[PDB]
Amino acid sequence: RFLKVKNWETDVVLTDTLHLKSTLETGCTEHICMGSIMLPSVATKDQLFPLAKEFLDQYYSSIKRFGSKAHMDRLEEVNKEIESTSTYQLKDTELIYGAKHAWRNASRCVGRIQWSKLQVFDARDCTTAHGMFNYICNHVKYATNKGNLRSAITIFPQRTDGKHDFRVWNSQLIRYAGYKQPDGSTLGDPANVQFTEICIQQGWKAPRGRFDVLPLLLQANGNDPELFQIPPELVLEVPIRHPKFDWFKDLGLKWYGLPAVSNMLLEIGGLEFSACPFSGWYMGTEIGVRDYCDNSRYNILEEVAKKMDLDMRKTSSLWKDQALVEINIAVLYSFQSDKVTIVDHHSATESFIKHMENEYRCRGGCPADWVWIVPPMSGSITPVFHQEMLNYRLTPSFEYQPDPWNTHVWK
Amino acid sequence: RFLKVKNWETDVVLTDTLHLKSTLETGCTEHICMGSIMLPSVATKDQLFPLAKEFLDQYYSSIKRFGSKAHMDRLEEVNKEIESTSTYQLKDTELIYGAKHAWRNASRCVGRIQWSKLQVFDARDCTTAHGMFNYICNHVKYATNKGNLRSAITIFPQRTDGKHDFRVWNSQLIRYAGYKQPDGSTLGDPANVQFTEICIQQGWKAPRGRFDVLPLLLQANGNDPELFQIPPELVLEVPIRHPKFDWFKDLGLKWYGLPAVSNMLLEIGGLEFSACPFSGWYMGTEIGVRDYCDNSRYNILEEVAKKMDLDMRKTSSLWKDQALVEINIAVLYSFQSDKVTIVDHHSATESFIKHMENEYRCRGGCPADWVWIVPPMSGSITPVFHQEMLNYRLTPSFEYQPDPWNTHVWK
Ligand code: HEM
Ligand code: HEM
Ligand SMILES: CN(C)CCc1cc(F)c(F)c(CCc2cc(C(F)F)cc(N)n2)c1
Ligand SMILES: CN(C)CCc1cc(F)c(F)c(CCc2cc(C(F)F)cc(N)n2)c1
Ligand SMILES: C[C@H](O)[C@H](O)[C@H]1CNc2nc(N)[nH]c(=O)c2N1
Ligand SMILES: C[C@H](O)[C@H](O)[C@H]1CNc2nc(N)[nH]c(=O)c2N1
Ligand SMILES: [Zn+2]
Repeated sequence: RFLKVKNWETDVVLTDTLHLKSTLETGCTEHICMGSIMLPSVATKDQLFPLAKEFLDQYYSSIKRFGSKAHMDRLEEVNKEIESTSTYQLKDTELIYGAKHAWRNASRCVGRIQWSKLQVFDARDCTTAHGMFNYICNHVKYATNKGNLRSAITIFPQRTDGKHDFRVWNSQLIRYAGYKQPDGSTLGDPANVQFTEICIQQGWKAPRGRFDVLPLLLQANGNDPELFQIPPELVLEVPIRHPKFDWFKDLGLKWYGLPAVSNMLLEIGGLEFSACPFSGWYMGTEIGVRDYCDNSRYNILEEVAKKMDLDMRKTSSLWKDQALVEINIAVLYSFQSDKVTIVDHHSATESFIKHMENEYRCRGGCPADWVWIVPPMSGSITPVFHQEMLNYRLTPSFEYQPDPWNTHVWK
Repeated sequence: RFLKVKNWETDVVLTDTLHLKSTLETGCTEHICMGSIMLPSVATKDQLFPLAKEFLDQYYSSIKRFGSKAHMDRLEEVNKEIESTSTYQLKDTELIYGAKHAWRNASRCVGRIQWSKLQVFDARDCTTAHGMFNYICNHVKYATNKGNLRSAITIFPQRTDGKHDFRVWNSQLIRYAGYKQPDGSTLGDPANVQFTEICIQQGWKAPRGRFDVLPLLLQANGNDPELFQIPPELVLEVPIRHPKFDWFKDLGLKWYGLPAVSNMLLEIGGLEFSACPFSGWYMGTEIGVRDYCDNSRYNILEEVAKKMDLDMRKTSSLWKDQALVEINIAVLYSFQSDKVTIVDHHSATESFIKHMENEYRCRGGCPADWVWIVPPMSGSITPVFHQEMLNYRLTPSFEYQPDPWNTHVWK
């Protein structure tokens, strides 16, 4: 019941007891492991109070005030409010604690060594999509910090009934558009082709090019979502050049500095925050490997290998691999030269092992999803490849949610 | 109960019903996924007959003779023999069927597209370590086929009581020795340092160099294991050169052509075969990435990067990654130029997806362990990265077993 995980590079053994506190379910059974399924799968007042009590019990235990009167009263105070309202409201300090621990508990996130330094923006007084725009703009400006990126999250009002939901319809705050061509090909980011068409459907005048920063599509309190263009001065972008190959600039590649996921759901003491955009900084491989070299994304291995003069006839020339390393040297070099925060998969994975050691000592474990933690290139020359990881679901948490354009009853 | 797995590169969906036939347990629960734990964890006559019946029921169903008289008699015949002997003996055709399906069911094996073309050598009449040597020698010669490698397995007598076990103490038939130095460093393969010392303890005159092919250490019917040197003409080796870098030959690297695991246990209808060395051919990354570049193995990224003239000061120069690709181009190129069978991770992973499609149609699924299937470099530019895989344990199977030098009551 007190499980051991081993590092097979260093022979370090850590003991996990935190998984005992785990509540949610993983999708796996004794007879089938679903560790590689990508997206495994109202709320009544009866369900709400154990979840609030559970959350408050760990909140007061963390500020070294577990079981005191100020605890019990808050416990009673929330009990009474759930009786009277069939929901309840977090104190500001509980919101900050909750959001930081949703990130701390995100088993697929390799960046969690920084989980305690998260800037929480309370947008729970917001009522209009224009207000969301204003908040998201302030978030972007703050998080970007002129390239000295800072972790942040902005938390819009919690779900109530379920038909009054705040949603950022964008999957990320800053994403490049994707347009299907007449000849079937795709310009820009193929991932966003559908969302790009939703913005056009709502009146976005697309500059039909490569790296067109999409507009924000914001839904307030269940209403129809509204388009807003982020002031370009707030969208920090990095032109991608190589420290050796001067033809690399002529590729005309660039990326945005700020990774900021906006489609996920934050759960805190049973309260659901449907719009909670959060941002950090990139690990290079997210751009260099997946964004640029996924077959169904920008898919630039072809052109980079052509310009590298590579034996592209055979599979075993490893021309794909060789061009992949150059592309990731270039992403990292471009970001660093522009003083835009970025971490390489070697630095980030070493930090995660050091993070894991901290969490096993002062917390009893660290839920971790190996499938997502190991980088998409050079896996085994990073320390996380050789690290056994227990995956389990703790709360507060970030959860997936349906895309709003399947759920939303339009007008 | 009829689960779906998706490919996120191609949007192909397959439906798994084979997991219903699964019997063993995975280590995961509804509350904790152990998909990244490396080694998760006598036999009575009551337990034996359901396992025999289960196996025979699928054997006759596969030669299109399920439930016939020849089935029922074999069923009765094995029932009677388990009553009378508290164990039983497989027909030759059942041994071949069993061994092929142990490989077919090996969820961590990416090479399984070839599972039906396995050459099974029945060594169940063997009685002495000298006899094992003779059989293993014939296996090596056959499997090597002068570089045109052929899949094979040699099956020594099944376990009976448990103190009369046949064991190949070697983890693989052909492995390089590893010697700890006076200054603490390691010459050769650090993985084998302990086993290398066991061979010296038993009288092996080590040529204390790099790539010293270890001797076979063979235990027959529970007796003390005996040393045998494989005739060097049977050990096919590949000197590693690069198609560009002529200094690469001066690295003095080489590897053996034949991967042949010898420490695992084959389970067929409840019968345990403790010595069942099996061989195929290498995927390049096994050598180029793990053998050569694991920190706790040969660990040659340092020297290769030095000779490549690489910015080794910073982590984010990706000098490790860049040297890793060159090393794997070289392994592949050297093997192919010598006409020694080898597959690149691009060819092998594409074959495994094609293998998966075959198994989902004509079998209802394919147990697969993503953590092991995805190659240790360039993961996401291979199709298996984007393939959801269900892992579950089917039988016949290859299982891990304790190393014999912890179990063996010596003389
Ligand atoms: C500070 C720098 C950060 C880095 C370097 C980082 C890195 C990563 C990476 C590489 C992934 C893999 C998922 C993918 O490849 O798309 C990931 C996932 C994730 N990140 Fe982090 N991240 C950072 C900050 C944050 C912050 C501030 C939050 C929340 C406040 C967060 C929440 C998450 C979540 C919830 C996931 C998992 C999504 C899922 O469950 O599928 N990250 N991160
Ligand atoms: C024919 C060419 C073959 C190729 C290219 C191949 C490739 C691989 C690779 C890359 C692994 C990953 C494990 C590691 O990295 O050490 C593996 C595992 C494995 N292979 Fe295959 N293999 C082949 C043939 C065979 C054969 C003939 C058998 C049995 C008769 C077999 C049985 C296994 C088993 C049981 C494992 C998993 C060990 C475990 O459960 O941890 N393989 N294979
Ligand atoms: C399969 N795809 C669609 C999953 C989508 C997806 C969902 C997530 F929750 C998620 F975090 C990511 C990583 C991007 C990312 C986010 C952050 C954070 F600060 F915002 C930092 C960072 N470095 N990278 C991707
Ligand atoms: C963590 N380590 C110690 C696990 C050891 C280990 C156990 C195994 F069963 C296993 F198959 C391997 C792969 C080697 C291999 C084997 C074969 C086959 F034909 F023999 C073919 C191939 N290409 N590669 C490694
Ligand atoms: C099929 C598989 O689950 C899927 O491709 C996963 C694999 N691991 C990943 N890991 C990260 N970090 N990001 C991803 O999108 C994925 N995709
Ligand atoms: C911790 C982790 O389970 C371990 O390092 C695994 C990861 N995946 C692997 N995959 C393969 N093919 N071979 C391995 O040895 C490993 N090692
Ligand atoms: Zn699992």
